[PDB]
Amino acid sequence: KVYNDGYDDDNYDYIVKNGEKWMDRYEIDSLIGKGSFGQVVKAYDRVEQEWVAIKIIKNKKAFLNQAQIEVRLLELMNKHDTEMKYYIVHLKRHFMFRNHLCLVFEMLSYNLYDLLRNTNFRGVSLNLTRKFAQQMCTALLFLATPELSIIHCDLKPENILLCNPKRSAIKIVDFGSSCQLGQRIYQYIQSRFYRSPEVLLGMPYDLAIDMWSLGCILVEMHTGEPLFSGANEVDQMNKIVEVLGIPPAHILDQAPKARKFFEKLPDGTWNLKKTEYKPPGTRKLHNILGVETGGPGGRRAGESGHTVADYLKFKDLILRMLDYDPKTRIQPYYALQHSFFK
Ligand SMILES: CC(=O)Nc1nc2ccc(Cl)cc2s1
Repeated sequence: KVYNDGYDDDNYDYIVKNGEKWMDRYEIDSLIGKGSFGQVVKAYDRVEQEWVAIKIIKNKKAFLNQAQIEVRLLELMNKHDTEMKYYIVHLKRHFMFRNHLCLVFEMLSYNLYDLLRNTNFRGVSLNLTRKFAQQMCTALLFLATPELSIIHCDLKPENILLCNPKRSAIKIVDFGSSCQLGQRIYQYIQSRFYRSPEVLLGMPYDLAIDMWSLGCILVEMHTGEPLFSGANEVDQMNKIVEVLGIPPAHILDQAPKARKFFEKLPDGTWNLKKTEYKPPGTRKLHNILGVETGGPGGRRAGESGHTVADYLKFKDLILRMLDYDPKTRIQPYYALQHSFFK
């Protein structure tokens, strides 16, 4: 019957009530978020006199331990910011309340998935996509800081939030799936639509998997639709191949899961296994983006900053983000120097 003296539910989530007042400080307004970790609530902090977002972790050793790993990375990041110029969500403090670890974040506005939805999945402009792209690239540069070397490991539109609904400043949230660069412990990582080829191929990975995810995200922000909407891993890889061609032989020769997707011919060349799909490399990004045809579905014809020349810069940057080879794939520092950002 009763769990944690009536405070927790079946899933070990704290049962939130509007109007409750924790620690004579936080006035709970409403539930704004939910996930495997627990819940997120909007609350007014009476001491600092501002709204905050409190992430209430479930009352279970597994989720507690995961969330203390998130706390450690956040404090490590926020210790190399202070001025907050690098677009990571800011952890203010944490405390235990009725056996739930609570992380107090600055309160943010809508996420980029909500934006897509608000466009009816037709996308936002190239100008706004540039602004998100610039900030995300600066965030990834920050994460690559040697003493950090953090992989967010689950970048996707819903994990990118606007600071303010009338402005274009963004913050990355949810470092619960994140770890630093080390020996490979985990293999089933990233969200499928944004999952890198190295990961699909069971290969070793580094910070470059975040850059792959970013390429995918940026095209989606402009088209309204995911670049690669795989219903499973095989379909995911096939959708990547349609656009980018068969992965290079030197990669696939080292891939433990090569044969999940491809097959080695007697001459050492690799083709797709049949299971539907356009031939490899024939769903070109140039055409997906509508470089010469007025953008996605022609919806940006005549709009300023949407000329052929503007689109070719965007296209060229994304292809450098979607490089098959993680060692050749563009890095944050050089991405910021791309002509797309002039
Ligand atoms: C949901 C909303 O309108 N604002 C939000 N703001 C935040 C800030 C931190 C975290 Cl982890 C989640 C959220 S959700």
